[PDB]
Amino acid sequence: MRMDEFYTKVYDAVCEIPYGKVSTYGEIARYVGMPSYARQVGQAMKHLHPETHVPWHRVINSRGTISKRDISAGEQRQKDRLEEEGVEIYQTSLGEYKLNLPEYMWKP
DNA sequence: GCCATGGCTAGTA
DNA sequence: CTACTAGCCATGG
Repeated sequence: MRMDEFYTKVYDAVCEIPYGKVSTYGEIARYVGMPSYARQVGQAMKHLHPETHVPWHRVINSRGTISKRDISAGEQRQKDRLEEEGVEIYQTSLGEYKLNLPEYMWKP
């Protein structure tokens, strides 16, 4: 399965997720049948054009945190796009962001 | 061939 | 609960 294919398959999927609900890199990685590949899922979400009509924000790590991203300081962007979804978000004095996973976790 | 680098994850302290 | 190691694997220099 050549890249671009995979790239599509993933996208088709993140359009599948419902408002408010969410998934992780781990999970989409296996959903499309390519489990060893979340790494390449962050990868796919990075490759997105910002004014995309895709729930790029509804995908976090398995720890149920927001990931770093660096070259988009406004990784923060991902948060508020989600409070615009009814999801309560906090942190630690580690000052990350976290959430009640098995609640909002997208169970298909 | 080499390395290093990511929006990762799971295991094990 | 954090904290660190190992694997993981595309992309680019």
